[PDB]
Formats: sequence, structure tokens, C-alpha cells
Amino acid sequence: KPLQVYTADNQLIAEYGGKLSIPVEYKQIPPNFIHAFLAAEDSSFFQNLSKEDILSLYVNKIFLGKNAYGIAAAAKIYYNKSINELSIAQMAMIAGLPKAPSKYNPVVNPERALERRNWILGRMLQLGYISQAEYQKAVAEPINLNMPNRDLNNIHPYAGEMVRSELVKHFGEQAIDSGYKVYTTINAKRQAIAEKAVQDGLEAYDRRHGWRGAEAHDKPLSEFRAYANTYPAQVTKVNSSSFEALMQDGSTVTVQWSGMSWARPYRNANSVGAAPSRASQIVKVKDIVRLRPNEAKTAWSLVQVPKVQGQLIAINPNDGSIEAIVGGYNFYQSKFNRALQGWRQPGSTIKPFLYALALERGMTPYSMVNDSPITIGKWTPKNSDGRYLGMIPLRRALYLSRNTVSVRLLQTVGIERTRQLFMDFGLQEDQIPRNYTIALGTPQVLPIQMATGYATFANGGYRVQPHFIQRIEDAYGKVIYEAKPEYACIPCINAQYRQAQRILKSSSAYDMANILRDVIEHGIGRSDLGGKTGTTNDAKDAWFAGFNGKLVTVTWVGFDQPTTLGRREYGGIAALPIWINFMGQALQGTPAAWV
Amino acid sequence: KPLQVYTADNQLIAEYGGKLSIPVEYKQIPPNFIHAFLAAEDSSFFQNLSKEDILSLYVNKIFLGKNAYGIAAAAKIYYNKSINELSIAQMAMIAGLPKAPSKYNPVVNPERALERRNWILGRMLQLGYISQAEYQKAVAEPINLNMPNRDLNNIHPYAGEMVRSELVKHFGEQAIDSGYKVYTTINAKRQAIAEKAVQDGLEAYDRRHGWRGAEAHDKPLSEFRAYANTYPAQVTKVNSSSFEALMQDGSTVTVQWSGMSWARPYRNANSVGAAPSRASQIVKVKDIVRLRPNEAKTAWSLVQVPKVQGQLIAINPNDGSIEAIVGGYNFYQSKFNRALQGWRQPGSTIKPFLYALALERGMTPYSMVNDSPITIGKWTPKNSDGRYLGMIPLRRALYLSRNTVSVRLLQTVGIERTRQLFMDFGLQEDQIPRNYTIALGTPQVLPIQMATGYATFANGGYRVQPHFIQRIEDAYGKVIYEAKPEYACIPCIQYRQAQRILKSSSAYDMANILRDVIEHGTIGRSDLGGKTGTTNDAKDAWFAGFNGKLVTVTWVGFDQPTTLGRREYGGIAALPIWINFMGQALQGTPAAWVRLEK
Ligand SMILES: *C(=O)[C@@H](NC(=O)/C(=N\OC(C)(C)C(=O)O)c1csc(N)n1)[C@H](C)NS(=O)(=O)O
Ligand SMILES: *C(=O)[C@@H](NC(=O)/C(=N\OC(C)(C)C(=O)O)c1csc(N)n1)[C@H](C)NS(=O)(=O)O
Repeated sequence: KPLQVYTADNQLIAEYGGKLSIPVEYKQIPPNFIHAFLAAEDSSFFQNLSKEDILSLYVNKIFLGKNAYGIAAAAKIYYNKSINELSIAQMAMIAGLPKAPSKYNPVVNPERALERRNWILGRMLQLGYISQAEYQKAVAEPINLNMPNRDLNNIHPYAGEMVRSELVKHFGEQAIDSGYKVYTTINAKRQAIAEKAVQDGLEAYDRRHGWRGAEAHDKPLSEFRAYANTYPAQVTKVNSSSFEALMQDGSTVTVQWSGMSWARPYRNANSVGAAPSRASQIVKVKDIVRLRPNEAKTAWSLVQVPKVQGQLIAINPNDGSIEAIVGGYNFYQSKFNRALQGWRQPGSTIKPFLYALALERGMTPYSMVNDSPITIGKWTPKNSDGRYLGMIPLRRALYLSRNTVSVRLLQTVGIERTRQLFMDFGLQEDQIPRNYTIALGTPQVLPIQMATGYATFANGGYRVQPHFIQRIEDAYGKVIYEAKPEYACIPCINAQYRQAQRILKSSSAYDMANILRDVIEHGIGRSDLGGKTGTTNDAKDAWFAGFNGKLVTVTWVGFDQPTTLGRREYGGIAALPIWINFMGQALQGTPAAWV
Repeated sequence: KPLQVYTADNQLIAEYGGKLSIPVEYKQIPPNFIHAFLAAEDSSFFQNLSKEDILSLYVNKIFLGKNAYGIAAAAKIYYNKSINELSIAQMAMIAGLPKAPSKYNPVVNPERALERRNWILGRMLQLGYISQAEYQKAVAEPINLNMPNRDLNNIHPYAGEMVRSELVKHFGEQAIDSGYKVYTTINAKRQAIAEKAVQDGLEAYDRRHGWRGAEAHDKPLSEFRAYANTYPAQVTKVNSSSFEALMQDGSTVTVQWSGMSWARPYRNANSVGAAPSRASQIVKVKDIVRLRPNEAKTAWSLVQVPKVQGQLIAINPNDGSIEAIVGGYNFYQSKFNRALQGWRQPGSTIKPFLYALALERGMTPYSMVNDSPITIGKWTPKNSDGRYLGMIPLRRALYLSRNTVSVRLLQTVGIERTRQLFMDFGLQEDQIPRNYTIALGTPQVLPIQMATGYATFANGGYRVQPHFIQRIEDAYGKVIYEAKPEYACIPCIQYRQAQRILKSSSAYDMANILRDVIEHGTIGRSDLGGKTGTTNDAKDAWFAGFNGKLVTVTWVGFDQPTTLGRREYGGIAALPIWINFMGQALQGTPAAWVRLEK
């Protein structure tokens, strides 16, 4: 009974196997397997009937490491075999594990394991259980691990892993052994859209930054893996306008000029070389490249896995339901989920929060704010363009992200009142400094926390908690957990007990939502959308946080090791296209839904 | 449901607790405990109130290290507390364990444990779960582990551990979690006798070789343990005829001259110094000594834990039932079991086996054998006393353990026939050389193997297998295992008949040679036979003996082979232990001898 993961549309997306026990009838056990146990220790005081008799009481229970309880579970976990498919050497390997299933474990100590195994094999021979022929064959046999994957997550990988890693982080490995059916809030259609939007958007950034050369040269093709619809290939012949490449299935393909002409060489983030004029400028024979076929598989193109990373998080602003989550370019690259674990600075993307606090004090979007030079101790917060617009409306100050106005508003609204608000918005106390730079978007945040914050605007001023579990059923069919979330608007559900806490005045949240809608309509065929771009120092991060009354989406683009994305790569350039693509498709065929 | 260890007499002597889970109703959990779990991680995506509802599904299952499954089992294992007796700091400590019950465990990483705990306490404060008063109190609170012992083995330690260690060696730690009742072959009365006989015998050897000085000097008293009716004490004041010592309970005691005057100093294995004339010659202030009190209490005496080791193994020669087992001086001094793990040379104790084969070939105890110098290619075996008795009867050659006669009999018998016999009674093929020195007792053996050997004489020529399990019951009362041993004599008690490894007449004649050896070369008994043994430079002292109902093998020696002394023999050293045990174990039982079946 594995841990089962479902989307909100009843689709089984992942299965997590825990502690495994496959009981077998004693008479079904190969005699050599019993012999391997009998030879595993020099002396039994319980040729020797008694140990065989007492072995039958433990044979399906013995902890053999790596979640294996009993001989059948070990045969499955280690070799993906039935006990009847095991070789003498593999039987001797398993029989050496009861004593210390870590010291003699073949996964952790392969040397120490073979030492123990060969000793048992030698003893099986001395005891007459095996012939010298069987013995020589078995000692020469390598470890031969064929460990099946028991963590099945090949449909919506980020969504599946979110469940396993969270249960394990909070409740440890026993959470998987439970055999529970976890019904998530994940919308499979929206999840599929998000995965494609992040892939396309990262590839769009990547391509405009240029060809970075083959990922490897003169390395074995078998050491590479396909992912994100990219297939490792080896360059075998280079011509003037085309090249030949060897695939992982042994077939040779040809890439025509049209499939590689895009390859202007990357020089740095703000520079690409001249458009290629010959295939020899792009590839060398023995290069390990990535290719992509078309739908028919009649044509192939030279592609590139982006070095840049990204994420997308989409929540329901009324209850905090996580509808879609993408934590990187592709889950094969690494299990790392940037939506939940990726601490980055939010930049201008934090301003709607602070400005909503100014609106709380009695200001209006039209209220005049002062964009002039300022000082705190010695520090001078300067504007992006080194310009000062003087007295301007609050809404224009926000749209143009004026840093002196922000610092001035922080002084008006007080640091602590803002820190408490950032905390109400979802933000971590420890990650929020007790200084004036917070008005700038200096606190490190998680994209999920930003989504929670933007939901306050979409919902009318309420604090919602992001959640991914709708219900949990036991293996026997009983509902053991039903989500009871805090709702911003209870009448809104029935287009439910817990009412969410109001963290912002209704009028301030509504005003900020409309400023955000005006911002998105001065920088999809929809009129119910609002949003804010963000970019950090030296374009180390590109953000877009936006919403409608039914859905909040936060997109991020950047390198894991903070490096410039490029002079031209503002939040509005790199993150915004991902947001648009997802939102346009996720909201296609839904009526206008404002605050 | 722990693993229960029982004696043949249906008496519980040990309990082994495995994986523990004490389920609790959610409403019975202190709110601060739930708060500690809520504060254990920065973000929950299941404030964060949803984690509370999901926590109820895991609260009795969460693996918290050291066999603890669930909050109540951790409160018990770590603090011997109920969840309602836990402090805020202890609740924060437990709540920090789910993530990594090894990287944050207070038993293994106390530094990492406190780091994680204090962080959780800090977060409980920031979340408003605890006041600053509750917080300052809790951070200042030390680890405060009060771990109850769940491996109860304080009655017959070597017997209890034999069961736990064997199940764990063959079937791993899951063997304990099974909740099975093991009804063993151990006789509690005989086991109690054996423990006392080994202790007394080792102490008798020890005392005559002199005072070796305190076991430690300027070391912490808390690092020592009481065992074998010896209590660690620290010398605090030394006078002319007496000394003051600090006990583990904090009380100061006085040892008078009478309690320490025995302390002639050990000079070497064959020498002791002058009798002490003042307490300063025996003890220094800050010395870690062992003391012993009266039957009630009035005075204390300076005692010494022997450096010498010993063992005793007693089996039933008809089925191989292990009736008594003592693996060393004290299980608390050394967990190691010399009866089952102590590979040593048997010396002259092997001779009855070789001489028995010579009887199979048609020789009689009276047959003349040649005790003269002999050369086996390169090797020249010499006799113990460097004497040669010439033509002597086979039985006298055995009694006086004549090495040249043994080598001559090995040539008559043949190495392989001998090796086959050694293997037949349990000796290990790898431990038996393919040379003439085997006649002298050079193969490395276990005392349990020697007991199995000597049972062939007591039973009339049969191979029995030593065994400690009579039956196993599950927690629900069902018999899941019943011993089906090989019996030497079935009418004597399915049923399994043991294999004959020696001729009835050979076993009978060797038994009577052994009887003569014990009756006329050393209890009010005439049904006993036995053999002494001593190895080169008295590195080992043995006594293997029996009656028709019981075989006992005793051994004395140092773990790192060193001489016992010139005088220290068979002897002398291992024989008094055997006598003491046998005399008492057989007290009130009729005469029991072997049976001839030509
Ligand atoms: C908003 O994201 C805003 N960015 C900034 O205030 C920050 N850097 O801006 C400069 C121009 C210095 C840059 O080098 O990009 C900033 C805030 S916190 C941090 N680490 N950097 C931009 C200007 N507004 S947007 O509308 O262009 O996104
Ligand atoms: C038998 O145990 C017999 N001992 C010997 O043959 C051995 N050593 O004897 C000497 C005298 C050297 C000794 O110091 O004890 C011997 C056998 S195997 C080995 N490594 N050494 C003794 C003397 N006879 S008994 O009657 O005491 O058993």
C-alpha cells in the first residue's frame, strides 16, 4: 500500500513506496536461500535443524536495509527480482544483511558487502550446500544491483514531490509508510500549462542570450539523459549548412540549417556574437548536443538546456489552494523547488504592500507624494534613473517604482507597522530587517509568500494560508482529513465555517488592486487582471506577481548563483511572458472575475 | 509486548523491549506539545493551523529515535515521563526529532539537539505560543535525560544476553520487536550456583597472586559500576592502619586493617611482595578501589576485581540442553561470553578423544604404550617434566598427560581419523591443523565444543547438539516453536535419534578411565569422571568432567594469553570451580553413569 498522490481532478500523479514486506510461504523459498542463512554464522545454539525451524518465524520480517522487511522485499528492492530469480551470489548477499543492514549493505558499503558475501559463499561450499562450479561462478559474479524506482512521479513531478518532501520534512519517513491517499488542490490542466509556460519562457530567455556550446565533448552518450523534450545526441559528421548526430537508440539524424541558424554565440549576458555562417562555428565532431524533434519526428533542431532557472506558483486567493506549482526548468535537473525553497529578494514587487499601508493611513491613489532627494544617517536612497519627479500621485510613484517615495512612505507608516504587515502578508520575521532598506525589497522571500501577499489584493484585504491537501483517505477508504481552510469570502464559495482574518482595509486592497490593473493596462483578452513587475540590483532577479479574483500567479526568473540576467532583462521582459502564457491559458473560457 | 526470556523452571529472568508505541487520544495531548510541532518548521503548506489537523494522523507513529514511535514512547524512552509530565523544553526537544532522529538526537548529538530545541523554543515565543517567562525558563533548562533501561537482565545476565545476542546475530533487531516468549533450557538454581562458583574461583586465584593496586587513579567515580558484590569507592584519606573512601551514593566509609591486611603486592605471575605494614603501601588518596560489605553491614573490606578471566558451561549429555552458562567473571565487567566466543587451546583436555580412538582400534586401558623421545620429521615433542617413563599402560599415559605417547597414538590412529572425530563432536575444520601437534591440544576450541565432546563419553558414544531453546510462544500464547533435539537415548527421556560417533565400548572405557582419574588423582559421588588441562606456560587452565546427567567444562586464563604462574595448573585453577558447581548442582540426585551397548 504506497502513499498515493492525486490532483484535484481525480488523476493519480504519483506513488511513494515505504517499508515493504512481501510474505512468502516457507515451501516457496529456494533451498539455496535457506542454505545461505544457515552458512551466514559459524555457530547456532538455538546438520542443524533448529536454526532452519526458527528461520521460518523471521524470513518475512528480517530487516534487510533500504525499507526491505523479509527476503522477498529485499529481492525486489535490491534486484527487482522474485526470490526464485535470485542467483546463489545474490542469496548469499541478502543472507549477510540481518547482522548489520548498514555495515554490510551493498548500496552504502559495496566493498564490505562483497567481503561478507564471499565469506558466506565459501562457507556454503565447506558445508556442501553448493558445488565448486556453483562456488566459482558465484564469487566471480559482481554486485549486480537492479534497484527499481519505488518513488513513481512521472506526470507532474514538482506537484508529486511537493507532497512527499513536505510530509517527510514535518513527520519523517513514517509518513510514507502510512499507505494514505493524498488528494491535492493541484489542477492538472493548470499544472500542465504552468510546466509548458516555464519551459517555453526559460527557453525564450536562453535562446536570445545565445548558444553556449555543446554540454560535453568526447564523453559517453550513455552518461546523458533526455528531459524537457531534449534528447542527448553525439555529433558524427559536420557539413557547411548541416550536421549528423547519433541518438541514444543508435539511429543517426540530420539537423538542417533552419534547426541551428539561431546559434549566435553567447559572449556574456549583455552580448551575443555574430549570427553563425557555417555549422563548424556551432558544433565539432564528438560533441554532446541536445536535439528536439517536431510532432511528426520528420525534422530535428539544435536546442539548449537553459542555465537560467525559473518558477511559477498559482494559488486561489479566496482559500490559498495551490492550483499549479513549478519549481525549476525541469524536475530531472534536481528535486529543488524554487516556489517553496528559493529565498530571493523581491525588489519593486514588494512596493504594493508598503503603498497599501500608506492607503491604510487615509491616502488615496491620487494623493500627492514627494519624489525628491533624501537621507537616513548617511545613506541616500537614489532612484533607478537618478531622476526626481517631485510631487506626483501615489499611483504614478508606484507604477514608476520611485525608491525615494517608498522610503518616505516607510517613514510615514513606520518600519514596525510595515514589518508586522510583511509578516501578516506571510513573510518570515528573521528575514525582515529592522531598517529602511525593506521599502526597497531587500528582505529575502519565497515566491509562495509573494503569492499569499498578492492574494490580499484579489480577495479584498484578507490573510489566506497556502495549502495543497484537499483531503486524505486511509488505505481502507475512510476520510481521515478534510481541509478546513480560512476563506476570504464565504458567500463567494457557493458561486464554510472558517473566515480569514482581515489584514488590510477593504478600500485599501480594492484601491491597490485597481492601481495594479491600471499598471497592467499601461505596460491576453482580459480586463479582470492586475499585476506588478519586479527587478533587483543588476537584474539578478526578474519577477511578475499578478492576479484576477480567482487566481494569483507569481513568476520568477534568475540564476541559482545570483548573476545578472542582462541590462535589458527587467521583470517585465523575462518573468512577464511566463505569467501571460499561463494566465491566458489557465483563465481561457472563464468569465471576468475582479475583487 | 517485550521479548521475554524464561528458565526451564518457567521463571522470567530477562525482558527485551523493542520498538515502542503508546497511542494517545488527541484531546489528551498538552497544547504546548502541539505548539512545539507547529513551531518546528518555518513553513507549512498542507499561523499554519492545517498542520495541527494533519499532526493528529502521525502523533502516535512519528519515529523519534531510540525505538520511539510517537510522542508518548519518546517521553517514556528519553525522560521516563508521560506526555503530561513534560516541560516546555522537553516538548521542544521531542518536536525537533522527526526531521532527522540521529542528526538532532539528544543521546547521539547533544550539541545539535540543544541547537534545534532552542531554535524551536525561540519560534514558539515569536508565534505567541509561549510567554518570555516560559521562554527564559525553558532555554536555561538542561537536556535532563532520564532514560529508563528497557533491556532488563539483572537476575542471570549471561543467560539473558545469550538469548538476545543469538536472536540478534542470526535474525537482526526485528527478532526483539516480535514480542515472543522464549522458554529456555537454563536451570536457574544451577545457573545461580555457576555464577557464584566462577566468581569465588577467580577471586581465589586473584587474591593469592596479590594486590595489583587501584583500578584507576584520579578518574571520575561516576565512570565506574558496581558488580559481583564490589562497590567502586574513591580514597579520600589514608591513615596508618585504615583508610576513608567515598561511595557512589556520596557517603564516606572507613576500611579497617582487617579489611586490607591481605594486600601483599603482586610482583609478577610467580612472585608476591612482603605483607603490608601500613595503609600507605596499599592505597593513595584519589585511588579508585572496590569495596565489599557484610551479609547485613558493619564493616567494609578492600577487594579486587580479578584481571584473570574464566567461564563455565553445563549441558545435558542426552540432548545437548544448556543448563548453566557463565561467560566471564561478571557480565557487567565484560559483556563478552567466553563459553560461546572464547577461542583457546584445550591442551590435555583433547587427550581423552585421541586415546578413545586408540581403544576403537583394539587397545585396552592396560595396553603398554611407549613414553620415550620421538622425532616427527623436524619437530621433537617433549614431556612437561622433561621425563620419559618408558613402557607404561595407556590409562597411566593419559592420567599423566604424556605428550610422546599422544604423538605415538596419533601415528597409530592416523591424523585424519582423529580430525574426523574432533569435527564429529563440534570442532571447527579450519581450527584443526593437518599435523601431529593436534595430539597435544593445539587446535583452537570453544568451551561449548569441549562440553559437546565430553557428552560423547557420558552418553555412550553419541553426537548431541547444544541448544538453549525449549519452546517459543507468541504474545497471544500460541506455541510457534518446539525443540526437536537429537537424543542419545530415547527410552532415557519425533523422537530424533542422535548419530553414534564412537563405539559404545570405547566411550564406556574412556568414561571409566576418566572416573579413575577423578576418583584417584585429585564431593561425595562415585558417578563422576573428568580431565584437567593446561597449556604451554600455563596460559590456560581447564577442567572437563561429567556424570550421566550433566557435563561441565570450566576454564581460567587471561584474555591476552599470559602465564598464570608456575604452580597454576588445571588444576588447582579451573578444577575447584568445577567441584564447587558439580557438588552443589548434583546434591540430592541419585548416581548416574554411562551405559554399555556392545
Ligand atoms: C523593482 O524591482 C525596481 N528595482 C529596484 O529597486 C532594485 N534595483 O534596481 C536597480 C535599478 C538598482 C537595478 O540594478 O535593477 C532593487 C530593489 S531590491 C534590490 N536588490 N534591487 C525596478 C527598478 N523596478 S521595475 O519596475 O523595473 O521592476
Ligand atoms: C596438558 O594440558 C598438559 N600440558 C601440555 O601438554 C602442554 N603444556 O605443558 C606444559 C608443561 C608446557 C605447561 O606449561 O603446562 C600444552 C598442550 S597444548 C600447549 N600449547 N601446551 C599438562 C602438563 N598436563 S595436565 O595433567 O596438567 O593437564
